[PDB]
Amino acid sequence: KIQQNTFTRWCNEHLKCVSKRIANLQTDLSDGLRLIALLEVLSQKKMHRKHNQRPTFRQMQLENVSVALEFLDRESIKLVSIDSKAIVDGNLKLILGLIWTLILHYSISMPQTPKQRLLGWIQNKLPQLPITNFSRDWQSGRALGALVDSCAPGLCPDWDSWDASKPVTNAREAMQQADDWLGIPQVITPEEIVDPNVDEHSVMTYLSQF
Repeated sequence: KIQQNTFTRWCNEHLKCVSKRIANLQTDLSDGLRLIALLEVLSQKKMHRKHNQRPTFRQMQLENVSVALEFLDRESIKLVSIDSKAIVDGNLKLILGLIWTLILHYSISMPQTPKQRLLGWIQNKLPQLPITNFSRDWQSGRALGALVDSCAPGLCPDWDSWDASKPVTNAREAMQQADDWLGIPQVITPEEIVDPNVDEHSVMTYLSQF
């Protein structure tokens, strides 16, 4: 559940700049309209072709999603196994992999591989810390404190003496500090990031905002 909530929150952050909001990622992207808004905001370009502004029936929703998927590879963004039907038809899995393809490109591989570049970026801000992964390391919440204090010393000066057993408290403080002072939106919540079962993708979507 966490990966969906996260990708959704992330999406919504970019759709704020156009006054649009996803509630349910399974349905809200199917007429192509919000997908196309999200691409235009991310890419900061406009679409290559005209699209249907009022996709009342299915064929227009397929034309819409196809405008979008032409743009994606007109931008040389490699796409993996996604087709117009996948989205129009509310296929939650290939919809989640679409969003991920976009997060990897625009959020991580745009500002060696992405996972590694981002991992390298973090090891550089935190050289005293043995960061190797995007799930266990962050569970104490203390590496968030260190990362947020690294970005702006004194935001979480005491991260090192933080109680490892109180993860949500640690991560909630580190993440509300980054929010208020670094403008880093909390696309993954504290409770979700320190969850024992969170995926590396959700965590990267968050930390990539640094």
